[PDB]
Amino acid sequence: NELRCGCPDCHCKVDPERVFNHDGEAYCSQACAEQHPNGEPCPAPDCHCERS
Ligand SMILES: [Zn+2]
Ligand SMILES: [Zn+2]
Ligand SMILES: [Zn+2]
Repeated sequence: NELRCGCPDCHCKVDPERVFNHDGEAYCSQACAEQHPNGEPCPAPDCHCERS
């Protein structure tokens, strides 16, 4: 009943209509969804994820 980012390290604003689905989980952006492949940051407020 709550739509949040899949990244367990980052609390990002997820768009209910533009949500990136991955592994059955919801993501704010492709960045967190793809586990950040080549250093792609997410549109998070202050952001946290810098790993992987
Ligand atoms: Zn995110
Ligand atoms: Zn992330
Ligand atoms: Zn982030």
